[PDB]
Amino acid sequence: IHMTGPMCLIENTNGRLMANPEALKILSAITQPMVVVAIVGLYRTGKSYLMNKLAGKHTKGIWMWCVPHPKKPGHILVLLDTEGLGDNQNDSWIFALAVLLSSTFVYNSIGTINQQAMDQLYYVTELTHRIRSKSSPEVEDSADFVSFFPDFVWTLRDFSLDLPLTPDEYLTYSLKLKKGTSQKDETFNLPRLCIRKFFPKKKCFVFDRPDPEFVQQVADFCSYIFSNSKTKTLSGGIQVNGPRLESLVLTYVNAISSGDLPCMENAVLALAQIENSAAVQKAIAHYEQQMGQKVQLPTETLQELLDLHRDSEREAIEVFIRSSFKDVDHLFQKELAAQLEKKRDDFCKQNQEASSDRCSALLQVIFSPLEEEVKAGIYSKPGGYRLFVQKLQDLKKKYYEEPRKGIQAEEILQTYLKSKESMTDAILQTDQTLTEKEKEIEVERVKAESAQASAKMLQEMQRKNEQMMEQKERSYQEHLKQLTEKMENDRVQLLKEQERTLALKLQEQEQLLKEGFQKESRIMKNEIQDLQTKMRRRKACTIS
Ligand SMILES: *C/C=C(\C)CC/C=C(\C)CCC=C(C)C
Repeated sequence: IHMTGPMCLIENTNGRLMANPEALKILSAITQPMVVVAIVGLYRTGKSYLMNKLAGKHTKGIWMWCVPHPKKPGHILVLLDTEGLGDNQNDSWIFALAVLLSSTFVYNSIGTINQQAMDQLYYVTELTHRIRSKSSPEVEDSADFVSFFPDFVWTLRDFSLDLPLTPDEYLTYSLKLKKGTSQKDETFNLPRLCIRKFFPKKKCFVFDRPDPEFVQQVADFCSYIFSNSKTKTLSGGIQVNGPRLESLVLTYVNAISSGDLPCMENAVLALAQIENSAAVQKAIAHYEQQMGQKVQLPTETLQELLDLHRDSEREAIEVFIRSSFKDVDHLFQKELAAQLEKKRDDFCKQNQEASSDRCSALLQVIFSPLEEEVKAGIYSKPGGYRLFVQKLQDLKKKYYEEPRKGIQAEEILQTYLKSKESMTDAILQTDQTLTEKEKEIEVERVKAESAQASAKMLQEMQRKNEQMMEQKERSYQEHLKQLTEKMENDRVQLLKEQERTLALKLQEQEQLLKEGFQKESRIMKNEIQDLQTKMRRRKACTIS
């Protein structure tokens, strides 16, 4: 994707914030990961020039300009521009939204970092009231800000002043706090503490008055943005692309419209709702496909059908596990298991009925010649019983010899062989070539054969009774095995992010202590203690 000019992403019309549904349409189509650079500043600050230079070349709100990334292959550079800041009831909301949506946050101001510049940057002192970190109900929620806030860049335009001092050390010294307790001191320290604690990284660029040395001060700012601005990522390594950014815009803007707080965790869970249900359908579609191309529905045994389900079920779970995240209480995985169980019971009852048709059909083919040779009285005769017993067994052999009958072959036949039991005993009793005590022996031999066969059917209806419950356990163990490995990867990734956060907090805490601010160091030490406790957490399995 390569838009020629910026399009309004969020409009500030009527005191309302609305996401331009056209802008979301373009976002949904972008599949590549995104580096989101937000350029923020009061109106007529010169942001439009940085916006055009990063791209490679109204009415209030946030404007978006997505061009391909110049120095990262296969990535999209998303430029966000705040239009109309300081002209005012939604100004602070636009500042907050630019923090939530960007991976690098560029604040642009004119002149130097004095009292007027800090007063104009009053939005940072309201982020505690505009942004929420955690969804769930003694440290502040804003202590989590540093773990997902963007890098901070403060560009100073028309910086007519001599630094020896680097632009970065100028920022560092400017953010040093004042000692004292009067409120001009607390007013002085509040935006500086906010910048130092909420953003993981700080950078400063100074620009002369606009020129070939204004052009390569700009060119070095762009190259720093191109080399150092990271992919927009949500907690858990989720790389934000088009549809995922659209998810964020909608969640945050709808939360503001409702009078609620845009909450980073709520946005992640709302996005997980979308992709997890899509993961379930992708999992099912893979199951149906690998199954329809692997089962021919007179299965020889039941275990042949259960093994095809088991192997198809394993891959479907693999599909879902790969495409899912934040499956709180495993609701979507349990939903996938329910649908896979429903599919398994449908393949089974269609399996047995394809067998109860292949065999019931071949009874009318094999045994109806004999059935109507009995009709014409062909066996009603001296010696007719032995001729009948012999031909019935030849037919029974021809029945067992047919290729693939299924799991119903014995039940269908033994039901028919007893359908004609009295018809056979009539042939036996009227045969005049047989002893009447040899008639005795044969009535015993037949009812022993019937009782033996009628017991092995009940023995098989038990073996299949228990193959089903047995496979129900491997299914469960397969879900358990794959979820366990998924939950460990997520924990290892969450721990990697928390160690990074722990290092940034420890660095800022003792820096505060070194500068002599025991109160602020004490607060940060509690944030560290709260974070180290959280790092020891392990998510549980919802079994019942
Ligand atoms: C550690 C996780 C456990 C013990 C739960 C794993 C089970 C599911 C997820 C549910 C899927 C399995 C069935 C519905 C039988």
